[PDB]
Amino acid sequence: TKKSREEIVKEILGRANPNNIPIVDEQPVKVSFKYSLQDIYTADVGTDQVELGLWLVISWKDRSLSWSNECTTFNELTLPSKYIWLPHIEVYNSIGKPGIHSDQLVRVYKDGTVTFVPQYTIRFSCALENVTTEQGAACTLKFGPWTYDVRDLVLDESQQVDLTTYAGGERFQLIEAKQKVNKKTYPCCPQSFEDIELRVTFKKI
Amino acid sequence: TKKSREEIVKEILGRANPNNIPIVDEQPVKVSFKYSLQDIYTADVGTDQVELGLWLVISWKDRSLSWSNECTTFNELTLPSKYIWLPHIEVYNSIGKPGIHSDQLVRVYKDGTVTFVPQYTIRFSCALENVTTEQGAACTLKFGPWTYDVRDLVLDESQQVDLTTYAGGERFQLIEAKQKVNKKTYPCCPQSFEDIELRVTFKKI
Amino acid sequence: TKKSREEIVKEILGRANPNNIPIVDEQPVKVSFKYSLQDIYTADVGTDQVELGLWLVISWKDRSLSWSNECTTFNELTLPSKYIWLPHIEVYNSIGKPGIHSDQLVRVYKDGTVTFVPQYTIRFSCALENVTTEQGAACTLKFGPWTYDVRDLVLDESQQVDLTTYAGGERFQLIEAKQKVNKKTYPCCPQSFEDIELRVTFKKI
Amino acid sequence: TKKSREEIVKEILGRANPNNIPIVDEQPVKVSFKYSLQDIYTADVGTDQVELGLWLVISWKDRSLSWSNECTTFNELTLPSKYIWLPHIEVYNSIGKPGIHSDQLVRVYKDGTVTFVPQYTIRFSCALENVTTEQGAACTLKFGPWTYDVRDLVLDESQQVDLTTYAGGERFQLIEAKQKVNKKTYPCCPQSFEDIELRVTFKKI
Amino acid sequence: TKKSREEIVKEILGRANPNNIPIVDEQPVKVSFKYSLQDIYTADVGTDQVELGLWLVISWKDRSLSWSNECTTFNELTLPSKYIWLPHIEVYNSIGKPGIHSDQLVRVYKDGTVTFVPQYTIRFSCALENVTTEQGAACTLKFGPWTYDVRDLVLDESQQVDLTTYAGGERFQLIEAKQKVNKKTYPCCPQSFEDIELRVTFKKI
Amino acid sequence: TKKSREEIVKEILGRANPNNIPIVDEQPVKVSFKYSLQDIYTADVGTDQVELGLWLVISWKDRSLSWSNECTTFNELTLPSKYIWLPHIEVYNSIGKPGIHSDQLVRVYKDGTVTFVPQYTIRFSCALENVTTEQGAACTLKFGPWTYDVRDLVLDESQQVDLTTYAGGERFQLIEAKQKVNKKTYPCCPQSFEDIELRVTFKKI
Amino acid sequence: TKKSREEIVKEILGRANPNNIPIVDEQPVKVSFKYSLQDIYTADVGTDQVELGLWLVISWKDRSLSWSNECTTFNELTLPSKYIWLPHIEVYNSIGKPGIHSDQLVRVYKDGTVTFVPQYTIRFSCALENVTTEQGAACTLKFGPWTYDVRDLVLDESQQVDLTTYAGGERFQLIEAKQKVNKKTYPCCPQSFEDIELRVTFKKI
Amino acid sequence: TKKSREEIVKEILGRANPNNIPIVDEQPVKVSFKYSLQDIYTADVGTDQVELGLWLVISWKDRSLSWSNECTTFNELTLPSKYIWLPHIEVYNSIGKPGIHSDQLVRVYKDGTVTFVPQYTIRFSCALENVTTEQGAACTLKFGPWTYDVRDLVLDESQQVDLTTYAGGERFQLIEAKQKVNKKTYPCCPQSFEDIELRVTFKKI
Amino acid sequence: TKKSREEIVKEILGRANPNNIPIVDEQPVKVSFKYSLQDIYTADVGTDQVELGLWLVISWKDRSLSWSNECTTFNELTLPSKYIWLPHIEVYNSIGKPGIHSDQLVRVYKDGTVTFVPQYTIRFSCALENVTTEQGAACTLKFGPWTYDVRDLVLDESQQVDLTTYAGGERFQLIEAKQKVNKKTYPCCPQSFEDIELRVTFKKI
Repeated sequence: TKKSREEIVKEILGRANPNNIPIVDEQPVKVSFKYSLQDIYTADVGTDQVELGLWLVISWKDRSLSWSNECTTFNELTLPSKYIWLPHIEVYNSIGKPGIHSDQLVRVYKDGTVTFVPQYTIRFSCALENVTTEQGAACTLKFGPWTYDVRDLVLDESQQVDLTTYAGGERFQLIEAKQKVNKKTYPCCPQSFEDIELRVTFKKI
Repeated sequence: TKKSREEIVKEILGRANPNNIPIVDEQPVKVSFKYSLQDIYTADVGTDQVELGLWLVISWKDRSLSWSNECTTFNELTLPSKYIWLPHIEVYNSIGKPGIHSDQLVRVYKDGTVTFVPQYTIRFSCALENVTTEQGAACTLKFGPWTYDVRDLVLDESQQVDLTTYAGGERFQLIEAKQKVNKKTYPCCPQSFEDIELRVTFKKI
Repeated sequence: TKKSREEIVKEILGRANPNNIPIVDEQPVKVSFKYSLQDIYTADVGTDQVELGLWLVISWKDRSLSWSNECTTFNELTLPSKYIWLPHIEVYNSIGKPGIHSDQLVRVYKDGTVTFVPQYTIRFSCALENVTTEQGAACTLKFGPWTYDVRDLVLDESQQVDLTTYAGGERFQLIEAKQKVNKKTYPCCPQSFEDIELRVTFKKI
Repeated sequence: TKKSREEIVKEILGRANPNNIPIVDEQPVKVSFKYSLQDIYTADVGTDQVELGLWLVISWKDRSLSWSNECTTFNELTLPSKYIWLPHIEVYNSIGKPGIHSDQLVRVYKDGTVTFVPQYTIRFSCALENVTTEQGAACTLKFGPWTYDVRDLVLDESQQVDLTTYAGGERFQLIEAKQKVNKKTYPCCPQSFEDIELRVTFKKI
Repeated sequence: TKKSREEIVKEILGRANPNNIPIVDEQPVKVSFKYSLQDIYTADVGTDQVELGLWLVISWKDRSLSWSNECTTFNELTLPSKYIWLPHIEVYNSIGKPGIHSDQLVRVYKDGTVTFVPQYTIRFSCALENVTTEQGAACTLKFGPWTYDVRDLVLDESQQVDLTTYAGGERFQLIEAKQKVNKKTYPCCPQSFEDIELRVTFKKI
Repeated sequence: TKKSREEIVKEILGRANPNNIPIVDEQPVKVSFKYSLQDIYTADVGTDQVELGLWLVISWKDRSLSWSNECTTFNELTLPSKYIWLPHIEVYNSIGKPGIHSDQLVRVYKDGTVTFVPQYTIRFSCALENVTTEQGAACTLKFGPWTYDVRDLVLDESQQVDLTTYAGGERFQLIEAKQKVNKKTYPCCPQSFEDIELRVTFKKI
Repeated sequence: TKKSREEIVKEILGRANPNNIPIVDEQPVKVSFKYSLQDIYTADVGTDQVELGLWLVISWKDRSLSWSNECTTFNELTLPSKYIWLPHIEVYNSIGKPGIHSDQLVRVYKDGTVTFVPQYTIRFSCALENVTTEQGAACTLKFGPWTYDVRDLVLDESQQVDLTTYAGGERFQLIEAKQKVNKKTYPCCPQSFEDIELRVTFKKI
Repeated sequence: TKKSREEIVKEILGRANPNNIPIVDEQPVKVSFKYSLQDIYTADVGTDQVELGLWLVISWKDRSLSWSNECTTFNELTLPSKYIWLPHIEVYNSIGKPGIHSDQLVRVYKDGTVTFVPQYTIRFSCALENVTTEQGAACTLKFGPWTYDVRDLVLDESQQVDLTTYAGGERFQLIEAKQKVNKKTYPCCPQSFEDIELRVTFKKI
Repeated sequence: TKKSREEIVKEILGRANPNNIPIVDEQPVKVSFKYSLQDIYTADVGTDQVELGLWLVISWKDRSLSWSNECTTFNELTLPSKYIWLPHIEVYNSIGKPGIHSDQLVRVYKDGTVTFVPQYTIRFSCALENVTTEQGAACTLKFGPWTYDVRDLVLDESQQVDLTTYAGGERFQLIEAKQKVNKKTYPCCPQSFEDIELRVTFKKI
C-alpha cells in the first residue's frame, strides 16, 4: 500500500539484522511478561492436567538502525514472528505442546520496541481435586526462558494477573490469579534464572 | 558499463523466462522472510491503527539457465522488481494499502537466488490502549502468501525480529519483537497455509 | 497446457513480487470476509468446545504489474496459497489449531484481485448448555487479523452469514448466524482493531 | 543400479521442469480419478463422522522432453511425489486432515503419463444413524480440485467404485459404492467446477 | 573425535552422492526385511485397529566410491537417516501414520552396506474379536515398497518373525508370527510387486 | 546487548563448524546422562502405557576453536539446540513421540562443554497392574543412542535418579528410581551398545 | 554384521580409489602428528642408542565420494592400514627398523578424516652419557615425510608431547618431552621440508 | 581324501566370501579370548622386558552360506588362517614383534564358528625387579583389537587364566594369572574400547 | 589434492613404462653417488665390524614421455621407490643386510631426473684396532652396481665425502672421509666395473 511503509519493512527485514543480539554493550535484554487469563477450559481428574486459554504479552527492545532519515511515516509495522527473534519463554510443566490460537504477528516500533502477543492453550500439570469445594484448588506453572540465565534475560512484570478479559460464563470461577516473579537456581548451573510463577486459584462456580 | 554485465542482464531478462514457476520437479518454493522493525511511527487511539516502518527481507531461489559459459563476470545484478516474479506476501490485517519507502530493486545471483527488500510503512489494526502503562501493549499482524498454500509456498524465518536497526529515539520503546512461523487453516480451503505472525510488544518510552 | 497461461504464472510468480505490501500510496488493504457455515459437527459439554465446519471467503486486491502486453489470455490462474501472501485472519478463541479441509489454492485475477477460500474445522470455546432447550444456545467467535490494526487491514463483510450451504440433516439446527463487523481496542495498543464477530445461535433439531 | 535408468531420472528431474504446467497449447489437464474403497473402519455416532480407508488412483499426463535419444531402457521410473507436481484433489467435507497410509511414490512413464496412488484414511461428515437397520445409511463426499475450475482441470472416471479390494470381514457391509462425476457452480466463481461425488451406502453386516 | 573417521563421513556425505540410484548396471536393489515384534500394545474393538510395537530391520547395499585409499580406519559410521536414501517400505493398511520410537540413525559400512532399524508403533486394521477365545485371532499386514515394482526393488527375508525380543509380560500372547514374502499384482500396473505379509496370530494370555 | 558476547556467538556459529565430529584423534564422545523425574502424570491400564514428565540432563564436550584471543568475556552463551549437534539418545520403548516441555536452548562453555536439558513427557510401555498394591509396580525404559555403538558414544551417569524435584503431591509415590548403565548387544551388530536403564518403581500414594 | 556397515566398506574400498591423491584442487595434505611417549625402555651406552615405546597419532583428510545416499549408518569403520594410503613419516635417525606393537588398523570417518595410530618401538641414536646425573641427558629425533616437501605434505602438531600415558614406574624419568615443528632445507632440494623434532630430556629416577 | 570334505572347503573358500563382515544386521562380532600361559621363558633386568610363551584361544562366529544341502559330512575343516579373516587382537605393550610357535591353522565349523589358537612368544614391558623376593613381581599386558571399538568388536572371556598347561619346572612360579576384561577410552576416540588385561604375578621358584 | 598433479602421477605411473631401460640409443646410464656420513654408531672389536649411519644420494635420468602438453604444473612429484626402477648399488662387504632408516620415497622431475636418498645403517667389515691411538684406524667399503658393468652403468661423484651432516657429538671423530671412484676388473668378467670406494679414517675423540 504505502510506499513509505514498504521501505520501512524492507530496510529492517532485508538489511537490518540476522538472529543475533544486536546489543554489544553490557546490557541484558529484559522482557516484560504479562498474562491475560482468558479462560480455564477444562480439568482432567484422571490426567491431573488443566487447560488454560491465555494470551501472553511479551515486550522487548531490540536495537535497530535507521538508515534512511525517518520522516513522518508508518510508525509501527506488523510482521510475522518468524521474521524476528523471539524469546524462549516456555511453561516449565506443560504436559503437551502448547497450541497457538492466533497468528504469529508482532508489532514493531521505530524505537525498536516489539510487542508480541500469542494466544495459547496450554495443558499443565495440576490436581483438580477439590475444585468443587469452597476452598477451591490451586495450581502453579512457571514461565521463563529455558536457556537464558538472569544475566542474559531479565523478566519483568507490571501487575499480578489480568482477570478482566476472563470469560464471564467460564466453567470455573477465578478466586485469584497471581504472577509473581522469582529467581531460582538449578543444579545444572550456578547462574540464577528468573521465571514468573503463575499461580491461579479457581473453583467451579 | 561493463559489457560482460550487460550480456548477463539481457540474457536472463530477454531469453530466460516469463512469469511461470520454472521448477518442474516436485519442489515447493520456500521464501525466507525476515523483518527489520525500523520504527513504530504512530498510534491512533480513535482509529485503533498503528503504523510500522519495516523493511522486509525476502529471499527465494529461482531456476535460471546459463546459456553462455559463465566466466568470471558480474556475479550479482540489480534489476527492477517488475522484471521478475515476486511473492504475494501481504499483511493480513492492513487497514490501508502499504506505501513503499524504497525503490523496487532486487539483487539476483547466478545460483538463481534473489534478494528483495522493500521498505514499507504499514498501517494495521491494533489497539493502542495502555501504551503508557508499564505493561505496554501487544499487537500482532500476520504476513503470508494470500493465495499460496503451504504446498506451493513454504515460509521460513531465520530469527525472531531484528531490533538492531530500530531507531534509538523512537516514540515507542520495543519491549519485544517476535516473528513466529505458524501454519493455519481457513474454512475456504483444506490446504494448510503458512504465515509469519509478527507480534510486537511496545510501550511509550 | 496453454503456453499463454504458462507465461502468466511465471511472470507473476517469478518476476512480480516477494512478500511485501506492493502498495506504496497510502492505502490500507481491505479484506472482505464471509463465512459459509457448512455444519456444526459436534459439541462437547465437558470441554465446552464446539466444532464448526466452515469455509472462509477471503478477497483482497494486490498490486500486480503487467509486463507483457496482456492479450486475450488466461484471465484467472490458480496457484497454491503458499505462492502468494495471505492475510493473518484467525479465530480469537480457538481451542485447537484449525484443520484444513481443502487444498490451499487461490484464484488470482489480472486486476490483481485474489479469492482464497479455505475450508476449516474449528474448535472454539462455547458452552453447549441448554442446546436441547427451545431457546437454544448462543456462541460467538471473533475473526480478525491478529497483528494488523485497522489502519493496516480493514475488514469488510457483504452479508450476515451464509446458511444456504448448511447441511440439511445436521445434528444441530441453525436458529441464526450473524457476522457483525466491529472495531475494538486492546490494552496493548492504541490502534483500533477490526474483527468480525460470528455469532451463531443453534439448537438440536 | 542400472546406469541407463539413472540417466533417465536425472534428466527428467534435473533438466526437465519446475512446477509449471508444461502444456502451452490450449489443453486443460484431465485427471482420471478412481476410488478403491478398502474398508469402512469406523463410525462415530456422537461425532457423526465416518472413517474410510481408500486408495485413490490418479492419472494424468505431463509433457516431458526427450533429450537423449531414448533407447530400449527403463520405461517407468518411480520417484517421490514431492519431485513432481500433483493435483489438488481433496475431500470437500473432511472433518480432519487425511492421513497417508502409503509412501508418496509415483510411477512415471516415458509418454509422460504418471500414476500416483495414495492410500488414505479419511474422516468425513456423515450421520451413522440407522446403520443397523436393513435400509442402511448413505453418505456422500465429493472430491475435486479445490482451486481448479473445469477449465483448468477436468476430472474423469472409468467406473463407479472398486468393491473388489473391500475387506471381506469389514465391520460394515457395502450395499453400493458409486462415484458419479458432476459439475457444479459456487457463488465465488462463475466457472464450473467438477468433482466426483463418492456416495457409499453401507450397513452393519 | 577421530580425524580418520571424520574424513570418512565428509567424503561420503559431501562428495559421494545425491539421491539417485548409484547402480548403473542392470541390478535391482534388494532390501532384506525382518521384523522384530516387540509387543502388541493394544487392541480396539470398536475401532478394529491393533497396535504393534516393532522394529524393522532393513538392509541394503549402496554403491560408494573410495577416493582416499582406505587405511585401517573407522569401518562403520553412524549417520542420520536423512543423510542417505532409504527405502519406501510402508504398511499397506495402517490406520494412522506410524510413530517413530527411535532416532533415525543408520550404520553404514565401507562395502556400502547399510543397516537401518527404526522402531515403530503402528496401528493397522484388524478385528480383535475372539481374542479371548483359545483359538485366538489372526491379523495380517503387508509391508512393501509403495512405488517400487519387483523390478526396481526386491524384498528378501531371512526368517519368519523374531519372537525372542517379545515382551515377557505382554498383554497378548503370541501364538505365531510369520513373515511370508509374496509377489502380487495390482490393477494399476502390469509389474509384479513384492511385499512381506506379516501375519500375527495372538490371544490374551 | 554486549558486543563482546555478540562476537562470541557469531564466531562459533558462523566460522566454527558444521555437523561433523570435530575430534580427529581417537576419542569417543562421552555423554553424561541424568534423569530428573518430575512426575508420573498418568497410567493407562487398557493401554498399558505410563506417562513420565522428566527432564534429561545431557552433557558433552565438543571441540571448539578460539580464534580471537579470548578476553574476559561472556563465558557461557545460550543458543538454540538446532544450532549445534545433539545426541540421538532416545527411549527404546516409547509408545508415542515424546513431546517437548521446554524450548530447545543449550548453554555452551568456552571449554567446549555443552549442557542441554530438555523437558519431556514420554509415554512408554509398562503395565500399571497392581499399582494400588503395597508392593507397587515396576517399569523400565532404556535410553541410549539409537545408532551409536559404545565405540562412538559412551554414556555415563553420575547418580541413580533425581527424586528431589519430584512433585510432592503427585498421583503416584516413588518407591525408588534408578538409572543403571548397561552395555548390551543386538543381533544386528557385533558392536556393544550402551544404554541407561531407568527403572522406576512406584505406587499410588 | 550390519549390512549397512558392510556396504560402506565395500563402496569405499572397492569403488572409491586407488593409491592416488584424490585432491585435484591446489591443496596440500596436512597431517597432524602427535606423540604419546609410552616409555623409554632401554639405553645402550656402547651402542649409544636408546629405545622408545611410542604411539604415533596421525590424522589426515582424504577425499571420499558418497555414492549411495548416506543414511544414519555406521559413521566410522575400521580397516587395515594396507587398504588405504598412509603417510611416509619416518624417524630420521633410527638405528634399526622400527617394530610395530599394534595391528595396523585405521578408523575412517565419513567426512573422509582418517585416524591411524601405530604403536612403535624405535631405536635411535642418542648418547646415554650422564643419564645418572641430575642434569640428565637430552636426545632428539626428527620425524617427517622422507620424500614429501612442505608443499606436498604439511605437518601440524596440537601440543608439545603427551606425558600422561608415560609409565609410572619406568626406568627413566621424563624431565620434559617436546615436539617442536620445524621446517628445514636439504642440499638435495630447494624445497622446504617440515619435520617434527621430538626432543626428550630424561634421566634415571 | 574325502570328496565330501573336498567340496566343503572349495565351496566355502571359493564361493562363500571375501574379507568383509558378512553380518548385515546390527550385530557386533564378539570374540572370546582365553590365555593359556605355557611358560615365562625369561626376564631381562636391563631391558625390563619379560617373555611369555602363551597360546591364545580365539573364537568367533562368521556367517557362512550352505549352498549344497549339507549331508552328514565333514563337520569341521581345517584351513590356513590366511584363508579367512582373523581378528586384530594385539598386545598393547609388546617390545618386539611376537613370534609364532605354531602353524596358522584354524578349525571351522558348519555353524560358522571358528576356533583359532596361535602359539606365541611375546616380549612385553615389565620390571623384573624383586622377582626373587617372596612378594614376587606383577606384570600386566592388555590385549584387544587395535582398531575396533567396543561397538565393532566385543571381547569376552570364560575364565581368569589357564595355569594347568603351565610347565612344571618353569624358571618362574606363577603366583596368580588373571585375565580381567575392561573397557577403556582413549583420547583419540569417543568410542569405548575393550581389552583383556592379563595380569600375571610370578616369582622365581 | 591438486588435480593437475594427480594426472601427472597417473600418466607416468600408469602409461609411461615398466621395468625396462627406456633408452634405446647407445647411452649408458650414469648414476651420481654421494655419501653423507651421518655417524659412526658403533665398533665391534670381536666382530671386526663397524656400523655407519649414512644417507646415499643417488641421481639418475630416466626417459619419460610427455603425453599431455605440460602446462605450468606440479614439477616434481614424490612417489614410492617401488614404483620406479632403482639402481643395484650395494656395499661389497656388508656383514649384514642393511637396514633402512627412511621411507622409500623418490622425487621425480619432468626432465626425467630422479633423486632418491635412502638412509641406511650398514655394517661392514673393518678392524677397529687402534681406534684409540692418535693415528686412528682406516676402513674402506666399496659401493657399486653388483651386476652392471661400466658399460651399462657409469658411476660419478661430485665430491669426496659430506662431513657437514656428521653428528657433533659422535662417539668417533672423523679424520677424513673420502669417496674415490675406481674402475676394477673381476675374474668373472672381462668388463670393467666401477665402484666408489668410501674410505673413512676415524678415531675416538
